[PDB]
Amino acid sequence: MSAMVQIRNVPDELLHELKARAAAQRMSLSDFLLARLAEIAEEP
Amino acid sequence: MSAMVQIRNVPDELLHELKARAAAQRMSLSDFLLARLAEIAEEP
Repeated sequence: MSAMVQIRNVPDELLHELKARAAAQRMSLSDFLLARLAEIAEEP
Repeated sequence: MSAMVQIRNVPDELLHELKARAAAQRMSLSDFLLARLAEIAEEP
């Protein structure tokens, strides 16, 4: 099973930087963030 | 100025791992993920 996760108080500048990084990898913001969080969780 | 981010279909296994990491650092999941998003955005 799975759930939608909401991150509050993301500053405008930060959100635009993340959207640019997602687009550079030719991904949705959600897909990009999911993949990075999965990489973070996989390392000690 | 601030914005909501939505991450869809975070698998339970991964969400449990993130919640544990946030709690270990005495942070809300949202504040922990805001810190990680800022690290992602910062790197070359």
